[PDB]
Amino acid sequence: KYTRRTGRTWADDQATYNRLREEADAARQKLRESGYSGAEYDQLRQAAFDLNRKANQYWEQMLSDLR
Amino acid sequence: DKYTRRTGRTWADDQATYNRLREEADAARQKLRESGYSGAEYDQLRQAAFDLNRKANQYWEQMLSDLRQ
Amino acid sequence: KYTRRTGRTWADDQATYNRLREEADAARQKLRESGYSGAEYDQLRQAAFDLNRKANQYWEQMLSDLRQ
Amino acid sequence: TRRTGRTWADDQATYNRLREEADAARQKLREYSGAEYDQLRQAAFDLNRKANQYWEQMLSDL
Repeated sequence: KYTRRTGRTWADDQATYNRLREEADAARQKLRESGYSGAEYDQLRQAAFDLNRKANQYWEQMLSDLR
Repeated sequence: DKYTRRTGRTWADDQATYNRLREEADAARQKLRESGYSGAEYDQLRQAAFDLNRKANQYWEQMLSDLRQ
Repeated sequence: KYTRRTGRTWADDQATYNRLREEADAARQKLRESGYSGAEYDQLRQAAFDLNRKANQYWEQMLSDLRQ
Repeated sequence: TRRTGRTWADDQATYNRLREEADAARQKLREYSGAEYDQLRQAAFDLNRKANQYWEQMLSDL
């Protein structure tokens, strides 16, 4: 019954989650590298916060679409 | 180095902790998808999955916050 | 005489049996109103069966305990 | 529900009967001679088994 919401199956959505989760973790990983300016570092954190929110929201959307 | 200074924990250890929380949230959602429950019991399993995921998400976000400030 | 044999009054055992009977009946009813499926349906159904057996055996023990 | 044509409500009526008759049978032993008492016990056991089997068949038909 999950398939009804958008036409996609669970497996369709697992590929999106993987994608989104990987990009957020990659963005956080950047802040472990040395060399950036304070301004650059600030922006990278914001980007990591933004991308994690998207990935987490997608996970919670999948959970809620189960009923 | 800076992370361990700020938190008292190593990135490696916190990554392992987060991984355990991630897996437990994921296993709870998988149990819901597998569940023949309905009504209040489905709800409770669903709320449990939500709560565990939030615990895992908040840990990731604290780790991100602890990269400098 | 029932009290001499069992240590319990008939009235007390009737109330004990009534509780076991109601819980058995509530569980079967829960299965009927539930929209459960699969293993969770099988489990609730097994639970209802198990509680009924407990209520049924209590009734049968009270019957056995009526003597002379 | 489709298994005999009767509804749950039809079967509830039967269960009430069987349970009531078995309970009345057991109650007769709360009032006979030796083997006459044993007879009433065997009847009580027989009728309880019928009522229990009927409850379990209603559960299994759900």
